[PDB]
Amino acid sequence: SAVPFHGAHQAGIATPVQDRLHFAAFDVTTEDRAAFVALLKEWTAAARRLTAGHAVGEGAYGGLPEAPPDDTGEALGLKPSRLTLTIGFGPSLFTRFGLADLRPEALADLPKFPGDNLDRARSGGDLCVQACADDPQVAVHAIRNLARIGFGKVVVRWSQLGFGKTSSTTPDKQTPRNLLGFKDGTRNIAGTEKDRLDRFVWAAEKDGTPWMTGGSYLVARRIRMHIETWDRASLQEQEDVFGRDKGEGAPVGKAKERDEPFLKAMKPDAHVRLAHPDSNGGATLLRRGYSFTDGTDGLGRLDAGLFFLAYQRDIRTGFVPVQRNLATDALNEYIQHVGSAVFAVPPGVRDADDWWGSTLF
Amino acid sequence: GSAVPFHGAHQAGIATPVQDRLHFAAFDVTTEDRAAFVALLKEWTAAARRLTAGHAVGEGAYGGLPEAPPDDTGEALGLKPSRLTLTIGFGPSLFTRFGLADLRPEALADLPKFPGDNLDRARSGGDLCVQACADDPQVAVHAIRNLARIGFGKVVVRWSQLGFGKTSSTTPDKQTPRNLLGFKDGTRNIAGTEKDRLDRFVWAAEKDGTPWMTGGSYLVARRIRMHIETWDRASLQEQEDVFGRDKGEGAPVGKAKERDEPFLKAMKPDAHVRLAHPDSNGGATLLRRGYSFTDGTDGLGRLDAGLFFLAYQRDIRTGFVPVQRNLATDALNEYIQHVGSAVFAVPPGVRDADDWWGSTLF
Ligand code: HEM
Ligand code: HEM
Repeated sequence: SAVPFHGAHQAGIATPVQDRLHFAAFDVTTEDRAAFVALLKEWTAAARRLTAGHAVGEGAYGGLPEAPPDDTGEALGLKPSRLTLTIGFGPSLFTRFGLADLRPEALADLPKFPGDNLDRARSGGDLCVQACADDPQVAVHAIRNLARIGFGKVVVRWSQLGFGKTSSTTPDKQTPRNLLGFKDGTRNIAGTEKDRLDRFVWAAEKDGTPWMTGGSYLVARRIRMHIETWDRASLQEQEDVFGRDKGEGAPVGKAKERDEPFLKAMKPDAHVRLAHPDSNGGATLLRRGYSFTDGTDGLGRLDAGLFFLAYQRDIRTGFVPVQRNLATDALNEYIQHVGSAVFAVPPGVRDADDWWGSTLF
Repeated sequence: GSAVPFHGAHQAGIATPVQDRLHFAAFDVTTEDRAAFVALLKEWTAAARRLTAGHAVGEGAYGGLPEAPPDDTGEALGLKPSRLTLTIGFGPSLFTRFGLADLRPEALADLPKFPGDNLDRARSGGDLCVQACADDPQVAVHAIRNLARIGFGKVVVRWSQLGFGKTSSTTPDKQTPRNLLGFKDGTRNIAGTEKDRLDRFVWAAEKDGTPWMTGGSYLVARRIRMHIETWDRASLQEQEDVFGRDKGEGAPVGKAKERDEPFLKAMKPDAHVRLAHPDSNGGATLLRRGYSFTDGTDGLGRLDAGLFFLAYQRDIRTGFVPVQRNLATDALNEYIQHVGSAVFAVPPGVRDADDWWGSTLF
């Protein structure tokens, strides 16, 4: 029903993946360090209430008639819904408050990549809040109300709703399918592998930035799918793109989805073969992305795709090498990166006295 | 996760209990060949039968001819029906084609201008629509996508709307949802079991004057933006005066329970419930079935939220038109703006495995 908010790491990275996503990036409007820290403390107090399913402050109602309610109220009567709130700090934050020398070296700016068509307005951001929950209205309410508490100190830069499986009807032991119809998530880091989390995901003290110990680095890519084109490709082109069959998700030449792949039996530019850690010196990622469908553009086409999210111990040794290796991906015919951002995700809130970003400020 | 039956005297997705998710699509017809269009309708009915039962369209999502693209795009494979319903409607601009002029119902009236109307002509109108409602949004998207695929060349998508969450109720025995303004929405609606209220207020009847419409309904859709910034700085008393009900329980002003009957004269003269209530509109009654939406930011540092409002009624001229006309002085107007609009005639149900969408019209 609820995920614990306190811990060594922030929840919502290695904790079980919830049904829905509302991702928002904020820009900071204050120059005042104190004002900003005060906001971080207020945000943490509100996150505590929200993740336990209570209203922020003095509730959505029953207060002074002459005052606006503390909480906007649209979550009353709903359950915590495994809601998690994960905050991240973007590179541009460290140009404020005199933090320029505390920017972690692992929070590297992404290269320009072949094919990039990055929409400036839907990229970047001084900080982000990732709201995950099984009920989309719980997630929205959270973002809605943090934006409200921050008004005059932050604004919403861009926002993205997303969805994965629906846990009210499908088994937790069944891989969800992306909007291209293929199983997505088969060969991923799972939250149970604390050994691979420690090696590939969490910032370690001796990494170079002590305030980030227990943190992680997040890469967000908004990836449009050319759906009508994909849907016109033969079943064989589709399976050739990935190196797995569509019905079962088995690596080509194999029988069950979870059979370990034989890379030489795949086409040289098949996605799985180019993404595999064996093709990238061991580089391994934790994918935690969500599908999106926003509507339709002015040409009739479905404005849909994958809001790709990756956690990694170092952006330099995680996302950049693998993405670089996709230069020739057969899938590139069918997708387009149109938004991008990177964030440093601080360690967890240890107890009821701690706050978001305490190690940095 | 059960299925909702597709056959009936009426189309599902109207009096049916309100599912969590919506994907709504308006289509324009790009063929002039009437026989082309009827075959479309027949092929779509057959896909619909599979889709509502949790089955793949045509010959399935895989295991077909390798050189050929699959019949079903496959992103619903291994998912339950999820109470998917598919409801089709014909917009007034459709009867300009195929020699249907004299068949347009009288009850499908174009809507007049309303004060404050700021209607985007792109996200308005449509030759026909499909309302897809499901508890899983992947299921709802998959249906729309596949329907539009089957219709490549005979129809294209003029505009769509996804509702991430319901703000309506047809089952008063279950909790009333809240809209993005924080109020319960749907308390005094028409319930799917109130058959006599549905017959009186929702289903078109034979003597109404358009026979092929017997058993159908008429749909009004309004895309309504909410000025949430303005709303969120209003006092709690102001928010309660706008509606006539308190925020917490959702009870009419001065009473204690959500479902106690509102006593209209204790509400402000311009309170929403006071003005929308049937007794203020000579009995006019609507079946509300709308959904919340949010379409990113506004590029001004704020979230972009609204309500995709849908009303089914027996006659547009006696349902939505008079009630919306009485809302000219509604206190709510200060916080909302109508920015999209369309009306549709929703035909009778597909009666059996041999029938098809629109058979009574064609
Ligand atoms: C629209 C965008 C994308 C789609 C539809 C897609 C799809 C898939 C599919 C179907 C699989 C096989 C099942 C699985 O293990 O998840 C896969 C695997 C994988 N993908 Fe992607 N992908 C996309 C973008 C990316 C990007 C941008 C990256 C990295 C920058 C990436 C990295 C990986 C990795 C590391 C694997 C696991 C490979 C293995 O170890 O077997 N993917 N992807
Ligand atoms: C953003 C726009 C709107 C919002 C937020 C909203 C909200 C509400 C709320 C909170 C109620 C009271 C609870 C209930 O009984 O359902 C209500 C009732 C009602 N509304 Fe609205 N509403 C909106 C637009 C409209 C429109 C456009 C119409 C008709 C054109 C309408 C017609 C009604 C009716 C008929 C009732 C039932 C009143 C009764 O008989 O007691 N509403 N609405």
